[PDB]
Amino acid sequence: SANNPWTGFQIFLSPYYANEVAAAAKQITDPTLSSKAASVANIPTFTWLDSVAKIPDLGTYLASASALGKSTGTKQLVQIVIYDLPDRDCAAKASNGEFSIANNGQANYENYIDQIVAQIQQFPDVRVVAVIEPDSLANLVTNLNVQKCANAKTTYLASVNYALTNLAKVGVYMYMDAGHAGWLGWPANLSPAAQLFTQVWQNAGKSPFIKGLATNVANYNALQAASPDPITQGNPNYDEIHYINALAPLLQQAGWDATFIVDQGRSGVQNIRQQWGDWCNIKGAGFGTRPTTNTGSQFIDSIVWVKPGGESCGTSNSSSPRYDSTCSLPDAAQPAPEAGTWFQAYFQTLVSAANPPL
Ligand SMILES: *[C@@H]1O[C@H](CO)[C@@H](O[C@@H]2O[C@H](CO)[C@@H](O)[C@H](O)[C@H]2NC(C)=O)[C@H](O)[C@H]1NC(C)=O
Repeated sequence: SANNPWTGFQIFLSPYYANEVAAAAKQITDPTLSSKAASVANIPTFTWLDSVAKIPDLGTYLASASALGKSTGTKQLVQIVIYDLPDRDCAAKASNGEFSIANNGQANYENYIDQIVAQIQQFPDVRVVAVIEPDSLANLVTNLNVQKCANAKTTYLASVNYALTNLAKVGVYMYMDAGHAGWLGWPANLSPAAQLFTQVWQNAGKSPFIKGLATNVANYNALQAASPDPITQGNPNYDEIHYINALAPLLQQAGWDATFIVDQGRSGVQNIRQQWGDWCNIKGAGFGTRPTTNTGSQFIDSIVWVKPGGESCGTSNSSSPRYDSTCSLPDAAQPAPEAGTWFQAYFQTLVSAANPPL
């Protein structure tokens, strides 16, 4: 559209990912591979606010971005993921979300949003782009027979509403998570998906700050595949461009000229999955297309790196309180540490298998 949130801005680079990557590169013994790894700290990623404990970090990033913009004569942009719904990840075998619907989950989540708004309010010279709640609304399309998801439906809808409505008041550009081509891109899922996302957009007042949708977050799909991944059989929308090309007109018909961002951070290697639903620490993944607004699609504002490659998706240790058995599948890299903690061997392969090369 006319207003691409990224145009004319310099993206603030995550210091947390930068620190993880710096510590990782010096453990990589091959000196040319190590230097390639270190340059990954120069590639913009999204910062995940997956708990209230991450909110002070947001404050420091906004303040640092503000000072960097003044130091360099630029306008800075901070990239965040809103990821703390009560009863988070309702269809998963395990979730790490700190809030529960049974224990004031909605009110606690609204306080989490309020604390994020109170930080953003203080730095109006910094632009913020937020991905809204991966692995949430997409469950309300296809997973309503999971009892945890059926029970969470009204809370997901109310809490996402609260996030959209209140982040809009401080001017945050927002992309609702919308799964990926293998989830909502199935032709039969397109209309129910469009209906849900449009209703959410309406409930939040159709704010122009609700730009559209984020796809392939933390996943591995191609944006544009040379040949369909065997896991996609039965779905004519076998990559993200097919999915977005099919969904975007349905949103436009409802009055919402929605645009998209697409995670490609771990999309460099295709055809590495046994089944499309396999999502955890998929073995052999490589860093993919670097973030850019040169997307080739009228519908896509940016290719992005939302999931930071090298942070684990989940432990493969079946004795952990947080164990998700998806993370022990044959196509899952093992042994894997706890979700969010650094997974050095996985990072090294992301670097070695990067396509385009680093
Ligand atoms: C796999 O998970 C279990 C439990 O989460 C870990 O075993 C516990 O580890 C803690 C800290 O080392 C100890 O206090 C407990 O006594 C252990 N309980 C049992 C039954 O062993 C286990 O260490 C984890 N394995 C790995 C590689 O992380």
